[PDB]
Amino acid sequence: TSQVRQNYHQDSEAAINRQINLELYASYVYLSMSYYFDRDDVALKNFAKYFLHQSHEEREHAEKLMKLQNQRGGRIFLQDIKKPDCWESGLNAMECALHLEKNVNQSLLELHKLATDKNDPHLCDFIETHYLNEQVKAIKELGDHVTNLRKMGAPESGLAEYLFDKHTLG
Amino acid sequence: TSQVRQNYHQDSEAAINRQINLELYASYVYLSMSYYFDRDDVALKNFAKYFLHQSHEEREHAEKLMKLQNQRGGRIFLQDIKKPDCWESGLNAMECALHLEKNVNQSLLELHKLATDKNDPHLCDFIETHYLNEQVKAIKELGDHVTNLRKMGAPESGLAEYLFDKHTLG
Amino acid sequence: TSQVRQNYHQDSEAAINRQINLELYASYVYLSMSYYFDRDDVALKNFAKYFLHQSHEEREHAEKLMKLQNQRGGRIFLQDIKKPDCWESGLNAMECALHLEKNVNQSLLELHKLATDKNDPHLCDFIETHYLNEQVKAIKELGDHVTNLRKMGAPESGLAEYLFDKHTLG
Amino acid sequence: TSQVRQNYHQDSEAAINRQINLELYASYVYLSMSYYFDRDDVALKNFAKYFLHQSHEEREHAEKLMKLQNQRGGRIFLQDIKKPDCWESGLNAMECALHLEKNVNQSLLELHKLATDKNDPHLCDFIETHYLNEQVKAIKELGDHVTNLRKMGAPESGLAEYLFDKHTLG
Ligand SMILES: [Cl-]
Ligand SMILES: [Cl-]
Ligand SMILES: [Cl-]
Ligand SMILES: [Cl-]
Ligand SMILES: [Cl-]
Ligand SMILES: [Cl-]
Ligand SMILES: [Fe+3]
Ligand SMILES: [Fe+3]
Ligand SMILES: [Fe+3]
Ligand SMILES: [Fe+3]
Ligand SMILES: [Fe+3]
Ligand SMILES: [Fe+3]
Ligand SMILES: [Fe+3]
Ligand SMILES: [Fe+3]
Ligand SMILES: [Fe+3]
Ligand SMILES: [Fe+3]
Ligand SMILES: [Fe+3]
Ligand SMILES: [Fe+3]
Ligand SMILES: [Fe+3]
Ligand SMILES: [Fe+3]
Ligand SMILES: [Fe+3]
Ligand SMILES: [Fe+3]
Ligand SMILES: [Mg+2]
Ligand SMILES: [Mg+2]
Ligand SMILES: [Mg+2]
Ligand SMILES: [Mg+2]
Ligand SMILES: [Mg+2]
Ligand SMILES: [Mg+2]
Ligand SMILES: [Mg+2]
Ligand SMILES: [Mg+2]
Ligand SMILES: [Mg+2]
Repeated sequence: TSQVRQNYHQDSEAAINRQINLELYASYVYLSMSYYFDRDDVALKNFAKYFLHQSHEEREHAEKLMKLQNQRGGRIFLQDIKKPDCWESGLNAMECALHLEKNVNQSLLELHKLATDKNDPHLCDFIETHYLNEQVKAIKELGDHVTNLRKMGAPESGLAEYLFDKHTLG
Repeated sequence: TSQVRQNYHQDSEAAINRQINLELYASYVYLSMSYYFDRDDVALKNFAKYFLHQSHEEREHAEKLMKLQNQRGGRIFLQDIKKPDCWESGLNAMECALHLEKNVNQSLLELHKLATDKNDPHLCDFIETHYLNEQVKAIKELGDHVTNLRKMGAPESGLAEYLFDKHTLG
Repeated sequence: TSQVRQNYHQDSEAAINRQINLELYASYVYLSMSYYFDRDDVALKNFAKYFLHQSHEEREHAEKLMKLQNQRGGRIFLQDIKKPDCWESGLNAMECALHLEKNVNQSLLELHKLATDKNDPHLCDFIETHYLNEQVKAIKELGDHVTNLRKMGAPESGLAEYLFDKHTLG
Repeated sequence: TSQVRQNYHQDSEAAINRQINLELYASYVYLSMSYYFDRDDVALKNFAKYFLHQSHEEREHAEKLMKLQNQRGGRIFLQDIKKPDCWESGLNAMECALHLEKNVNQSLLELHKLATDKNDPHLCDFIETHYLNEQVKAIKELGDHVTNLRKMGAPESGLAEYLFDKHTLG
């Protein structure tokens, strides 16, 4: 048993390992989306920059969960990072990102339920302090972006996506 | 009844008084450990500095609980600060510190369970915000220190403890 | 056909996609190695920092190949990032890193042979300018590290790994 | 024979003279395009500035080849700079520029093949270091510009070209 382990259920340790994989998966999805906008036949540099920043943020989220695992005396178990499942347009990518962030949020809420069921207040506070509000903010931002693109006439209006790239993501 | 008291159970007030005593006790243990390393026949100045800093931190932890008691309308009840129970070597002191920090953590987790049972979210947040992660970080650090000292050959190798004092605690 | 594509063989495009996966795999291996040294029962913070830096560098190597694919009019095709195959000690991790960097180098040399066979001087120069010397430098550094750890008495001497962490990786 | 000439085939010298003429021709094409956008009946100042910058860059490319000829002991032989062959719109000019840059790239790749066939590694490195990636970058940029203008509704939308002038070329 780890000399540091205290009040850390094996189920919580396993759930943290699963969450690490999901954060890495999200980083990979955003990496894919970024380079789609870097294609010569899409060419929206600010969409590309936005999604690359989001990819790097997800890698940081994964590293912080890996640090947590070690802080609590758990053992990191890594699995394959699946390739992104399925970008068409700026609007479609924003919609896919909104769906991804809501999926990650659901996983974090399930993790919090488990921590609450196992009476682990440190883990509850960790999730609340570093992940829950970040998710709410990401989801709101992506919703705002989807709304604007739709109102502007995307995805049929290439002018809409061009101007959004310059004015909102620039 | 205090004019400020609201949602503060008498059991929580008593448990906060007990936690104040434990924090003061921990300060005293670290004070004892510090001056052991200041002895001419031990002479590890960075072990001494490290434990003195830890003593002062525990006094701050106690003062913040005393402030909380007053903030919530409870009344501070102080008890004797027992002398430290039982330092031999740098490794042994680090091991004793790890055991102490795990004991304090267990007390804080019991305090949190009580606050949760009495539906006191302010007290839950106080413990989570100012105490739980500090404990996890302290325990991880001490575990790291114990591991290094053991791998280096302590406590039989006086060279190990000398070099750890200079490179890790310096 | 991409409007920008010129002198870019389909085989070169496919080989670039394979190299992107390998760079991402190498990033994942180094990420795993980093957090192993962050464990409370290993506790070598500079080994952890060194391998994390190496992980981030490999992600940059992958992103530059993704940019190249788009620059030349190729299409990025991503595959799963396999979990690291198999850390025991600082020496063992350094030895595994040396083997990984030599494997990546071999892949880059095969990529260069293909570019040379397809008369693609831009791709040859890209590989030579951004990848070949970086690989030679990484391999030399890791060889130097392995040599020092072995001469110091690793992996049996925990003192050797402790001092290398402080003096070479610090 | 030049006192400095070494490993410099007469065919390579002649091919360098041809490349000097092409670079000067490209400078002239971009000069023509620039002043078209300066017309009162076109009036896109940033298209004009963009193409003038490109003209000056091509003159620098020619001067560097003239310096190379002298460095290697060859003799510069100049020919007439033909007037630009054939601007209608911002999109059409960008499309013509993309075609020109791909033509120049093809000439550079043929020059590299000759240098490789004559075992002239200095000339190969010169072309790779100062010309090949510059061409790939120019072609990608122009492709990106063409894509954006088309998606925005050019050349029928004068608003598209106006906004591209301000947001992308400004
Ligand atoms: Cl436990
Ligand atoms: Cl504006
Ligand atoms: Cl009350
Ligand atoms: Cl091609
Ligand atoms: Cl030393
Ligand atoms: Cl010669
Ligand atoms: Fe995000
Ligand atoms: Fe995340
Ligand atoms: Fe999607
Ligand atoms: Fe909290
Ligand atoms: Fe402390
Ligand atoms: Fe304390
Ligand atoms: Fe003790
Ligand atoms: Fe809270
Ligand atoms: Fe590296
Ligand atoms: Fe690499
Ligand atoms: Fe290995
Ligand atoms: Fe080269
Ligand atoms: Fe140019
Ligand atoms: Fe040129
Ligand atoms: Fe033309
Ligand atoms: Fe070269
Ligand atoms: Mg699959
Ligand atoms: Mg917060
Ligand atoms: Mg007594
Ligand atoms: Mg906190
Ligand atoms: Mg497998
Ligand atoms: Mg070559
Ligand atoms: Mg170089
Ligand atoms: Mg004529
Ligand atoms: Mg270069």
